[PDB]
Amino acid sequence: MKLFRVVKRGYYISYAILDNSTIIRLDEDPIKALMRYSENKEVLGDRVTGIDYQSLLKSFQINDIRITKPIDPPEVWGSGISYNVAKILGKTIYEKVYDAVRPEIFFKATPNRCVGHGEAIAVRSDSEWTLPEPELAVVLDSNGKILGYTIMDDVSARDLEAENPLYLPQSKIYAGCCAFGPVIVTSDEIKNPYSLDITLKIVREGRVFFEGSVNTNKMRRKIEEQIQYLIRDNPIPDGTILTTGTAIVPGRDKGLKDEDIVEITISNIGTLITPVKKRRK
Amino acid sequence: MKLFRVVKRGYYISYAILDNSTIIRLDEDPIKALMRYSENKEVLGDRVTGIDYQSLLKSFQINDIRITKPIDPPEVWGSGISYNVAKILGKTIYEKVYDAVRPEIFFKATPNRCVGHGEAIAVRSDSEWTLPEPELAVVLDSNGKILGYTIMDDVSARDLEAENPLYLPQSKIYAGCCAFGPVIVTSDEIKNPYSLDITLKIVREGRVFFEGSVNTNKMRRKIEEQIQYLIRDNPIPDGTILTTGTAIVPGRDKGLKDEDIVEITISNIGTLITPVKKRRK
Amino acid sequence: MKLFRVVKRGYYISYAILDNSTIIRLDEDPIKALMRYSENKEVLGDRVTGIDYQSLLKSFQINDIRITKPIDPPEVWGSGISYNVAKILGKTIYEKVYDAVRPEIFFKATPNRCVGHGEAIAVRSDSEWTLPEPELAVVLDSNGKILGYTIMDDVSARDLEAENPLYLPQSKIYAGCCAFGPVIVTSDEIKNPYSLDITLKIVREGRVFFEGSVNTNKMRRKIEEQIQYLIRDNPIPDGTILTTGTAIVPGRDKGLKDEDIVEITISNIGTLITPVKKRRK
Amino acid sequence: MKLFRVVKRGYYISYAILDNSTIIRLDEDPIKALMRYSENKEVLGDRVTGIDYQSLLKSFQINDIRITKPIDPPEVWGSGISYNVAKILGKTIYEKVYDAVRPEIFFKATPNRCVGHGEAIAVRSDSEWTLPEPELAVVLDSNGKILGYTIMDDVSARDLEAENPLYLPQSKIYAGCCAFGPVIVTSDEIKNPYSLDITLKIVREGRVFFEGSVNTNKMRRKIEEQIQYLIRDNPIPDGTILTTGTAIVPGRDKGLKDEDIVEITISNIGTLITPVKKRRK
Ligand SMILES: O=CCCC(=O)C(=O)O
Ligand SMILES: O=CCCC(=O)C(=O)O
Ligand SMILES: O=CCCC(=O)C(=O)O
Ligand SMILES: O=CCCC(=O)C(=O)O
Ligand SMILES: [Mg+2]
Ligand SMILES: [Mg+2]
Ligand SMILES: [Mg+2]
Ligand SMILES: [Mg+2]
Repeated sequence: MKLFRVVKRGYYISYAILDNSTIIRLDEDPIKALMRYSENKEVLGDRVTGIDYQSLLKSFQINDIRITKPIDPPEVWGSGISYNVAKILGKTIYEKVYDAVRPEIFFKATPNRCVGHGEAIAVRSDSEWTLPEPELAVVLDSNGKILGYTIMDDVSARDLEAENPLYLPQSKIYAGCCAFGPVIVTSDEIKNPYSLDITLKIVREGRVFFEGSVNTNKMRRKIEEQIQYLIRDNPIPDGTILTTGTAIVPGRDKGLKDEDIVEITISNIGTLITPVKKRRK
Repeated sequence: MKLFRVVKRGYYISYAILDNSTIIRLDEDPIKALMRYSENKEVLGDRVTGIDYQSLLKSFQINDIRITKPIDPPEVWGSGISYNVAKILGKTIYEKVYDAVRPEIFFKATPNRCVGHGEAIAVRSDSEWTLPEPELAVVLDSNGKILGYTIMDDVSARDLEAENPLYLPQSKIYAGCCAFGPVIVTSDEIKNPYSLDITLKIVREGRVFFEGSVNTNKMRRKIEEQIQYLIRDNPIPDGTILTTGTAIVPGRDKGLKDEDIVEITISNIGTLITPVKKRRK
Repeated sequence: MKLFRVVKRGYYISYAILDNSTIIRLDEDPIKALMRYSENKEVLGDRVTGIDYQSLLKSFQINDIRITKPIDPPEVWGSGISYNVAKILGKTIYEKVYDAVRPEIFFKATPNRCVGHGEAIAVRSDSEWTLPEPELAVVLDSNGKILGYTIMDDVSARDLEAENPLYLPQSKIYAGCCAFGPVIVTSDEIKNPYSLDITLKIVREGRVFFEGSVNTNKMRRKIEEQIQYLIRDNPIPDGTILTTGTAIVPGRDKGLKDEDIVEITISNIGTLITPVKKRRK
Repeated sequence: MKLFRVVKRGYYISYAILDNSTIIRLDEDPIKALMRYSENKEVLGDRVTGIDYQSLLKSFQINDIRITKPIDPPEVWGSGISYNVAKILGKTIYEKVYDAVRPEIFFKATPNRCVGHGEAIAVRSDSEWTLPEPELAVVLDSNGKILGYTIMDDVSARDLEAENPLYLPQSKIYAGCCAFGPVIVTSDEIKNPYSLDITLKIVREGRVFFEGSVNTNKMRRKIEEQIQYLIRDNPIPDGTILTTGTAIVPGRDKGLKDEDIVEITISNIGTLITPVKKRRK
């Protein structure tokens, strides 16, 4: 099942698409729905027609409905390094985390700092080099069970971070610092999570300013281990998103700018598209 | 005005004490109440008797009422360094932040990871050296206006941090990682914020295991500046707590242990007391 | 448009059927929906398939959905005589009301005393002669504007009434004293309200125990006048039902009994069917 | 305990006075509170000072608080005759009810048609002779257990009724047709319900236009019996008011008029005062 959500005259309506192109309008809250599905694959709702999922993907709105975040995730958390700066004993903090038993885990966002397909991501007013970070993300219940997968953009102000790692939070958490969607796919829609293509394109005035790709079979730090360290002594709410870290990193000249289009593709999920918007002083 | 809150048969009731020892039961939500006060000092409620604030402070419960967090703060954020590790060009990341224009700001907690007076703080199952960090904290509205002050304990797993700064989040954010109270005092209850005594005591089986004190006149990074960087491109909800960083740091042999009592005193606020509880595997 | 409602695992879902047999799942509350329609005929929802209105009519349930009252009407009111007992000066109270400027208006039910298609109506434990009263009913807004029409059964303990008119309330108001449905049709679905056939059948063990019919062109007291006296100094909530009085009255030997089936048909609306259930002592 | 309620800036606050003049602010909903009390006399709340019950009684408002209905009763029901018109076989319908096994019971009001101490009762635009009916009233739970007592004014358009008993509903049910308060007293505050004085005064421009009194020891139809017929096959919600019928009836020249003051006194309860307001066309 593939879950999405629209905003229609101030209210949400959630839908699920089945493999056979049939759309179900959801009865339940979508987080609640995902949970039921991971139990017995049962789905409460009515089959609808006249809902053009394919058009929504391309055009974002259609009459009085607009696509958006598939769920409001109570908490978003990130993983780091799963594929002239700070060093401990001539070893770089990043390569140290790469070896150590303990993976990097950071707080990414609250739901109101996230955005969805066809909404704008943001570049901090004071960031000189902000990069999108294309990542596989998992939707979790409170026991760290995987309720499904989605594309996330861990938008990061890389310049503020390289300046000092103690700025990582400021570099990671702010309005529009995070985008995800356009769907959440259920666990069975992905036979093997370590075998999917992730592809970033940046588009400047029609111009392909950056392109790059990589496969999840090149992920060192396994997802279960990331989940284990996330939840250790740390209770998470149902519907939490964990973003598993990126493997595609543009150069220092590829910083984002106002009006750019960021497009991210993951196999079996779809393509997340977000305009970029530079904030002001 | 000094605001506190109790839990009585599954429900909250908020009270305010006025300088003249008269207790008002609150009509409004306490965050909403704080906002009104910072506008015109008006307070909606009834004068109550038979509510023993002084006993509550000492004994935590009394009949069917128990003191707790004075508010549920939608977000808690921390400030760092306002008074053999990682270094950028032979300069330590901490001393670099100390000089730079940009202060350290980190995400501390969500409301359900916080606790109050007479409730237990926690030591991560996998932390070998967790220290309490006694700090002045401010309650904010969405424009970063100061609605009031309180004592906070930024409980931190210092060993996980010194191991690698990329572990700072894991070291800072977990169930019981944060305590505050026992009251929130309104802005006028503190004539000069840079002139107050902060005092930490740790108590092990009746034994004063650690004691230390310092005055806020020794704070380098001013509060307004911390607030400014917090809110920059980063929208905060009403009732957010910013904890302004600690100046009292026990040695490496002073790690917390199960059943310890942590007591923190700040002038004009009161004394926050929390048992400690080591988590398991 | 023709509105109905089902109960599915403890929750309601409202649907509307359009003349062309297409079913819309409702976005809004159905009372709210009716109001919008009487303004501009606009309907907020999604076209559904797999909802078998025609089967629901016949079989009441289907999988996990069951038909019921089309709305919860905040108030139900009745009209009387619009087509050896009590007399004022040798004139019978009923024939007096028939002549007078002022029509009879009585309080009929609250929503929890009403029932719908395929649910049981009730006969008071202490009633010896209870008759169903088949009537055209109107759904009203607070200004007494007609939002639509439906079939109502003003179930009445005629024996308690004929004994004394001061017992009329006891005779009219009790659990299961009132049934309506199976749809509410919008005002435009009925070109002329004074030109419709009403037909009562009572069914005892398969046996047609009573049958009778009449046309609304034989209604003396016009609906607008009934509405006018209802709302005079008497504010009604949105979604109130006014039942306009009956013209079909079985004899004294036709009292209802446990397990009877009451079936009522009105042109363009449909057929309301309710088992009967005698209460106990 | 004696329960009352005020309206303060758009919100309710309920209070209870104990015999010893101490006022408790209520924790619970007041209907819920009454129920608890009838179980074990336990009361959840805080003792308040600065709430001038005695002034509220006299002056209705005080600063930003105003007295009103003590509860919102989901349903109000009335009893009749418990102490040239319509006749069955030369016997008057009223004297027939007086003898019969079955008492009169009628639907009186919904909560939004009721008003309280110091609010205006209404006279129907089209009523020529409306009388107040001073009555003892009981607050009920769903099993018809008596949760307490209060004064009610069954305001009745006697002229519309005497014209035809089928107009009784129109005569009884309309905006402002019903007033009650100023308190609800708990069952133990009244040792013997059949031993209390009820006193009506009507006041026209300072002038005592009517006065009269009677004692409940002159009530024929006992309360339990009224309750029994009320609840028979007729489920009532918690907090229902049953008004037990009046024994004080002014003459045909004593019809109410705009600006009158109606004052009703019942022993151990208090004095209900309501201005009168004639409605228009
Ligand atoms: O700088 C630490 C964050 C690393 C990260 O976000 C990633 O690898 O995706
Ligand atoms: O390690 C960074 C946090 C510093 C801090 O919390 C403080 O100074 O209070
Ligand atoms: O007895 C009065 C009620 C009359 C009535 O309900 C009707 O005519 O439908
Ligand atoms: O006319 C019937 C109502 C009688 C009544 O309300 C009373 O006796 O109080
Ligand atoms: Mg990342
Ligand atoms: Mg700190
Ligand atoms: Mg009828
Ligand atoms: Mg009466």
